[PDB]
Amino acid sequence: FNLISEKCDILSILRDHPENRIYRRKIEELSKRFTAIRKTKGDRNCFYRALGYSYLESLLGKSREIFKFKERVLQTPNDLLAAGFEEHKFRNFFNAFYSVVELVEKDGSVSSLLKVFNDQSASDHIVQFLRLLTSAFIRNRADFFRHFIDEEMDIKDFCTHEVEPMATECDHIQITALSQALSIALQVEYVDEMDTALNHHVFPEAATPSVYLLYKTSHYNILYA
Ligand SMILES: *CC(=O)NNC(=O)c1ccccc1Cl
Repeated sequence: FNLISEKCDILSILRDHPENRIYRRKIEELSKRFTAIRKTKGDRNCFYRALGYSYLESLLGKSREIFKFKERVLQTPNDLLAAGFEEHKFRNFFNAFYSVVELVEKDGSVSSLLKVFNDQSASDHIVQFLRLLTSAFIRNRADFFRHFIDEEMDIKDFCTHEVEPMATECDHIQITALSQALSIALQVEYVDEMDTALNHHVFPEAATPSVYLLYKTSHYNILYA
């Protein structure tokens, strides 16, 4: 369990910033709304790894929601091809993602899913798939991202340098794009060391979340409501 941990009580993360006044207050506040946490490895891939594990976990035993998600996943090669990715170069990563979706369906256990996301090879193939899909979705909707995010940004260079390569850190744009690309509703709780409110953002604005993430020190951990 070196990539995604066993479930721990929320207050078990006080030990990560001992005698830190503000961290202690915000973690105590968070413990009133959430029961448990899983920790992720800080290797630059933890947003993709955390979202992929937590969303698939949320599908276990839900036969309609699994069917709908599989239908969307089967179309994702078309998104990749429209953005200029070649099938022979994305094949291995798409096959790995489809495989773990089938595991959710056929096996249906937390323990089997956690074993795949802690297998360095399977887990990294899943992350690489999610990175290529994020890049495709941004590229195919370049005018949307320029209009609403940043009129001055270079979309092709940002995707080449800050989305596709393993171990590149995320910002707001990659979170919005992957949420939209897979229709995953997520809530991020923000914990910094400033004497401010514990606060959250929902992706997209409307939504009832499937996934809750804690963001704390360029890092994303998984929360349980
Ligand atoms: C989400 C993710 O992997 N964040 N990365 C880290 O936690 C990290 C990687 C390199 C140096 C420092 C840190 Cl915090």
